[PDB]
Amino acid sequence: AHPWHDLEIGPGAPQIFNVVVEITKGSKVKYELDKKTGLIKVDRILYSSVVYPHNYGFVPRTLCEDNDPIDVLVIMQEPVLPGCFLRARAIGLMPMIDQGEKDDKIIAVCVDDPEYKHYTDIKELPPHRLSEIRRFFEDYKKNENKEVAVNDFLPSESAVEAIQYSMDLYAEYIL
Amino acid sequence: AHPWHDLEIGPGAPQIFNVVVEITKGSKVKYELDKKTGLIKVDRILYSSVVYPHNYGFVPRTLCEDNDPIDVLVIMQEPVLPGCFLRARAIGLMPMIDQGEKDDKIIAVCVDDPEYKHYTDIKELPPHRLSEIRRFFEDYKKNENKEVAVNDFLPSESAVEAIQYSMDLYAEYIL
Amino acid sequence: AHPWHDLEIGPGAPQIFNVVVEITKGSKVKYELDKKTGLIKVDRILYSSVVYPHNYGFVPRTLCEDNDPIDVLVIMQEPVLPGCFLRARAIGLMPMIDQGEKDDKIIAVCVDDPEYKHYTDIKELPPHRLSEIRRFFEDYKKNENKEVAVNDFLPSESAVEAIQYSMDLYAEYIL
Ligand code: NA
Ligand code: NA
Ligand code: NA
Repeated sequence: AHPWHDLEIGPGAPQIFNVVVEITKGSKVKYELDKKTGLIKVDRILYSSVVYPHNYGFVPRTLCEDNDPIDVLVIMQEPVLPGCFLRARAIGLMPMIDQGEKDDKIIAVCVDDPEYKHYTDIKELPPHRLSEIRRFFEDYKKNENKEVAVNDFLPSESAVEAIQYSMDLYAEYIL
Repeated sequence: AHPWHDLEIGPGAPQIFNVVVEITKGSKVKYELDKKTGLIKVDRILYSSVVYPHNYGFVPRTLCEDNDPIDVLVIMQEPVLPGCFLRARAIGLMPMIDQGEKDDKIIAVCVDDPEYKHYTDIKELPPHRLSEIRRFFEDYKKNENKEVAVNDFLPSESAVEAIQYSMDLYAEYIL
Repeated sequence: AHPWHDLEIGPGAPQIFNVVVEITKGSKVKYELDKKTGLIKVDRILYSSVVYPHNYGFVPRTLCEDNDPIDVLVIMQEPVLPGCFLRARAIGLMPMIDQGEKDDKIIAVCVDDPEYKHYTDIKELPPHRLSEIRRFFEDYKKNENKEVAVNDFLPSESAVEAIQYSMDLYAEYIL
């Protein structure tokens, strides 16, 4: 199965959904889904001594402006390997601009992680969590001479709305 | 190739067989094969501070009561990544009951691991190995309020018999 | 997609090419591509207390004497997981004989690794790098009672030529 096209989004979508992990928490390797083959590829090694603050990936059968599936940061107890998928719930939305282009990130938790599965909204997290996440996106491409503007975090409902828009766009795209 | 259906069991089956690893030795992540897609998914993060004592997975083209392929714990020098497969020999059988349902585990070694490949039966292992394995299955779901009864370990021939029954059942299932 | 047949070699071939990683830097597990299924398998655990000095893999849609795709060692800042691919440039060739049979290795860098991407030829590397690599291949099968002769390293152009010969051979093979 191709992890973008062939993996279902999950019965609970847009609220609860499968996430295919591309990058493990703690990684300095920016892996990404290769859209054509469905394999995981090295996009680059990060240009700064920074690491992903959480497991990171995309939602199957979704589609955004940048012509990729929608991006998700998944907060949980443990690192998850690239190419594996998990079930997550959206708890917040982080709007950002990358080189003048819209690139929002979904903040999620894994609903099968007994520590984090009860979380419904980013306001419940230690405020520091959010601070670190924001800083990561402001920093991670700085040494590439690329500009990344991150805006104020938004509530779980803003993220569910984004996930829905992305499901609709994928559906129109499939022909 | 789908790792359950498309990977051969191996010429030496039931004695020697391919094992597709789902969980790496030392992991607190309970990954499993997603039957529909053939991808590896996060079933859950374990509810206790316990880790898998050995690499863990399933045998291709086999089928048991729980409608999964037969489970295998593979004892060897090194951790093996989820989604990769290896060649193993069955050396013992661990019968257990999980929530009133039969769920036996095969104890195996990797025949391509120069340290362990000579082993033919679990009686050769340090007795502690077996003690730890048993305890792991008695403990690992305890914090989920689920009951796991493990019985006395059985010899290599009992495991080969189980593997055979599971090959037969898979064959009847494929239609 | 099957990582040998279905992944493109890359527009820049023979100079720049996709590499599918089989073994991570630091590993004592000799994983290899299973040609039939496209899955990653444990060929063996190394018989010595040695580890791969760099990420290691093969080039898609190529073919050599041993009927495998051409082998590549990729020098970079970070470990890369088996089954993922990256873009590399060939910077040198290491000729060797394994049990009386030709088995040359390509020395490459990852062109998406900001530290190493500028390298064009092995003469630029610390001489020790090359010394360690050579020794690894002379040592890694010694405890299997197998003989491995490694010869003097050769320049980037010798490696590009090898990659080209291997692309031609693959093309003739596909029927
Ligand atoms: Na994106
Ligand atoms: Na089972
Ligand atoms: Na080779």
